Amino acid sequence: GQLNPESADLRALAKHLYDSYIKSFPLTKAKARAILTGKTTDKSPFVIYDMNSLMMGEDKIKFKHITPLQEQSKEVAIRIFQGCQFRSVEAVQEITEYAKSIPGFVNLDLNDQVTLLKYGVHEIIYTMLASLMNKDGVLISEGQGFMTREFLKSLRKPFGDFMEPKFEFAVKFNALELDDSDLAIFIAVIILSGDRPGLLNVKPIEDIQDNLLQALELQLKLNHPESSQLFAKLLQKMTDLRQIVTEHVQLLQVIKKTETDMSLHPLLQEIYKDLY
Ligand SMILES: CN(CCOc1ccc(C[C@H](Nc2ccccc2C(=O)c2ccccc2)C(=O)O)cc1)c1ccccn1
Ligand code: NA
Ligand code: NA
Ligand code: NA
Repeated sequence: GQLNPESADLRALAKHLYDSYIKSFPLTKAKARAILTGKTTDKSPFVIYDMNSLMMGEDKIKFKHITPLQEQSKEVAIRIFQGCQFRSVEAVQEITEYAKSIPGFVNLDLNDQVTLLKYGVHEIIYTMLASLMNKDGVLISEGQGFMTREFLKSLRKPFGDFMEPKFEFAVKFNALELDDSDLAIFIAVIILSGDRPGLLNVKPIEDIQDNLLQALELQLKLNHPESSQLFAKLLQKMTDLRQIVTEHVQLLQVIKKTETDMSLHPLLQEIYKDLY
C-alpha cells in the first residue's frame, strides 16, 4: 500500500460521498450513538415502552384519525403502522437525493436509475435503521422518541413480527462498528448493484461499483486497524439485507389479506409493484 494518485482519488471519492451523506440524512449514526450512550446532545427522546407511554407520547408518531370502537390492541398497531409508513416515505426521498451525488449515477439511463433505486431503497433503509438501534430499541422522529424492542414485539399478531428481524440484523451489524464515513460508501455500493432485475446497461453500473468497492476497501483499511476481513464481512451483510426485504414483503402481504382500513402509501406501492 502506497499513497499515490490512485489512492488519493479513492480518498477524494470517499469524502465526496461522506459530504453528500451528511447533507442528505439529518440524523447521522454519530449523532444517534451520542444520544443512545447518554452523551450530551440537543435531544432527549421520549421513551415509548408500553401502550400507556405510547398514548402519552402520541406527538412523536404521525398517524391519521383514530378509528373509534376499535379494540385498543388494534388501534395501537395501526398508529405504529402509519408512523412507520410516513418515515419510510420520508426515508426514500433522502436516499434518492443522496444517489444523485454518486459520481456517474445521473449519467446512467433513467430506466436503470429507477431500477437501481427501486431495489436499493429498502436495503439502505434497513442498513441505516441499525444506526438508530441498540438492543433496547430504536430512535424515532429524528431522535425525538425511542421505541423499545419488546414493545414493538408485543403488538397484536402479526404486527409484532415486523421489527424483530431488523433488530436481530442490527445487533450483529452494529458489532462491525462502522461509522458514517464507512456507511456513505457502503450504501453507494448497494445502490450500484449490477444484478438487479431488468437493467439495460449493466457494464457502466458495474464499472462505477468497481470504483466504489476500491474506495470502500481502502476506507475500511484506514479506518479499522486490526479488524480482520471486515470488507468481506460487510459484503456478506448485503445478502442478509435482501432476505430482510423478502421477509418484510411477505409480512406486508398478510396484512393486505388480513386487514382492510390500512392501505399503503402510493410511493411504497410504486416500489413494491413488481418487486421480484
Ligand atoms: C420503528 N420505527 C422506525 C422506522 O422503522 C422503519 C421500519 C421499516 C421501514 C420499511 C417500511 N415499513 C413499513 C411500511 C409501511 C407500514 C409499516 C411498515 C413497517 O415496517 C411496520 C409494520 C408493522 C409494524 C411496525 C412497522 C416499508 O415497507 O417501506 C421503515 C422504517 C418507527 C415506529 C413508529 C414510528 C416511526 N418509526
Ligand atoms: Na438469505
Ligand atoms: Na438472501
Ligand atoms: Na406489496
